[PDB]
Amino acid sequence: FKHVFVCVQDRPPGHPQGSCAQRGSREVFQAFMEKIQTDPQLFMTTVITPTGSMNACMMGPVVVVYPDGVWYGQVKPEDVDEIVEKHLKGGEPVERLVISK
Amino acid sequence: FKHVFVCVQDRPPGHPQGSCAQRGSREVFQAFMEKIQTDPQLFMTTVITPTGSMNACMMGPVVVVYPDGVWYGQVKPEDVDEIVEKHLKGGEPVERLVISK
Ligand code: FES
Ligand code: FES
Repeated sequence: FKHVFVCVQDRPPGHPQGSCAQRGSREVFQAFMEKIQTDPQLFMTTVITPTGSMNACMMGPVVVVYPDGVWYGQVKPEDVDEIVEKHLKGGEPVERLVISK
Repeated sequence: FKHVFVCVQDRPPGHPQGSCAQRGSREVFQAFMEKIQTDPQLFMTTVITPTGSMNACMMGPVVVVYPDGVWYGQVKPEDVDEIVEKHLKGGEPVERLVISK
């Protein structure tokens, strides 16, 4: 079982740190949601949850995988397949995107 | 380190499962936020994140603590102090409210 949290926080334009939504995270969330179901094996063992800010805004879009405790930053919609294949199914975090373990 | 996820999803009245917000969960979230920000030993080791639905809606308010993987249901604002003291500090989940580990 893995639980994926995607920050979908939006903020007004003046917020100095911006927001994950401004950096494309709603499309990241959408991508995870489309994979996890179009994909039987993901669907049965993975939950994808949208969140408010997880306070790492300038490194966004922020995606956290539990119980592993892997924090990703700068995630693009195009990166979701790699995260799904390598990490969620293959158990290997995508090192290039990790900001914290 | 503990990461507490509080569902704050709201739903229109017709939705059959209701929602955590309609069951009081915004007050649960606010209570966790006030506690962690005024407790010098939690403020540096705990994150409180508001979420959309985590698909356990009839058991709301739903609160999930990672990396432990403890799922709470039916959490009242008045229960937040017990979770903070016994679990977030003490390391013992509040058995009475657990719906999954
Ligand atoms: S806005 Fe996404 S981590 Fe703050
Ligand atoms: S509305 Fe909170 S778990 Fe679904």
